[PDB]
Amino acid sequence: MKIGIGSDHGGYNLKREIADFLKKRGYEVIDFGTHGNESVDYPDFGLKVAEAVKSGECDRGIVICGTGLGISIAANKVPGIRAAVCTNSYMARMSREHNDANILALGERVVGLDLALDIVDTWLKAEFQGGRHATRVGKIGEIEKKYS
Amino acid sequence: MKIGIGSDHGGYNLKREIADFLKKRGYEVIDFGTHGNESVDYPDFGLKVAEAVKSGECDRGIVICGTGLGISIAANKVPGIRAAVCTNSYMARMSREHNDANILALGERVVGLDLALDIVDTWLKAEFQGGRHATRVGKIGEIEKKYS
Ligand SMILES: O=C[C@H](O)[C@H](O)[C@H](O)COP(=O)(O)O
Ligand SMILES: O=C[C@H](O)[C@H](O)[C@H](O)COP(=O)(O)O
Repeated sequence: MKIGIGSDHGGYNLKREIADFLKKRGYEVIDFGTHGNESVDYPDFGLKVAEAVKSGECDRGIVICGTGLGISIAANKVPGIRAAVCTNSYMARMSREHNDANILALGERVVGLDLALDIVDTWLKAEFQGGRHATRVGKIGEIEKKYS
Repeated sequence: MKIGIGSDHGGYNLKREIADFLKKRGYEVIDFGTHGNESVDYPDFGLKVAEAVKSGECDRGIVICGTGLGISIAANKVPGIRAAVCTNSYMARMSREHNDANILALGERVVGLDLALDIVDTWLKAEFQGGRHATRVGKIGEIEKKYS
């Protein structure tokens, strides 16, 4: 599958590691930037990844900033996007199983590298469980329709 | 300040503990439910808290589900809402300082009680730092205006 990835300067180094991780595993990676350590604004890169996932240009996306919070909040503003900030593999599994998340958000200043690779591996392998969880994802779509 | 609180059945027991906690500290708490352990849909309660914060009926809100993820994704679909799933006090502090979060999301199946009270104590005390962080919050507002 095609994984879009994006970060601010706060998640740039962890993004470099995950892009490498994913390519080694034979995923196609689209890197939406940022492309160095200079200060940039996490909403710009959250948006590029979220719109790539929404357009079907990427199948899913991973967004990284210092904590994961800002970039995931920004990505969740896009209708049809469910971005999950995960700090352990349990949350990552559940974000796929229950929330059908199509963006994984991570925080480079919170999770160390090997932990974050473990979360990514879990998230990429977990599967949506449907049922009552589809009903709940629909109700998330209803909120989007209300404020649309 | 007036704190709105809400959960599904997955965050109901932790909600009870936090409501008690906040009252002992002299916060006015508005409990949006749910009001027992029967299975319910986290988007309904994320929405109620988010709309209370948005109307000014509550100053800030706390939403709880099994992981915090579904309920905070739902809350983040409301314009003007910035809901932060935090699993430690550092993320809670940053969600205020940097993201000016007006909703704290927690996961009852992820954080134990005393940890979760520590995160809430931190979040309620932390202050927005403005500056470049206000510029970035504005860009989240721009995504909202785009998809409005
Ligand atoms: O959620 C926002 C992210 O954590 C950022 O990477 C962080 O706010 C940027 O902080 P600073 O401007 O001090 O690098
Ligand atoms: O993010 C969704 C929350 O984790 C819920 O509390 C959880 O999905 C509900 O799971 P179940 O229906 O098995 O109680």
